[PDB]
Amino acid sequence: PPGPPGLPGERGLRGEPGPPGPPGPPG
Amino acid sequence: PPGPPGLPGERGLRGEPGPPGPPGPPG
Amino acid sequence: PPGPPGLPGERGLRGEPGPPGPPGPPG
Repeated sequence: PPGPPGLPGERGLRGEPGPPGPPGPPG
Repeated sequence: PPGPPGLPGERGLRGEPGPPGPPGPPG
Repeated sequence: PPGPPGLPGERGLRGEPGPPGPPGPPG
């Protein structure tokens, strides 16, 4: 009989941090 | 003789979203 | 006998970039 399938792969790496936030309120 | 070699595993889950970015620049 | 186990699955895709950071300090 055929062999069993391999186990599912490991979960991917976490994504990169997001970009900088928008500028604060004008002076 | 032993049967056909098993299928490769399923691709892993997508990684988690990245962390929120750093605080934005001063106004 | 049963076939040998398939190879482990490929690691999942890297996660998406994180959201934008918090708004910056007031000017």
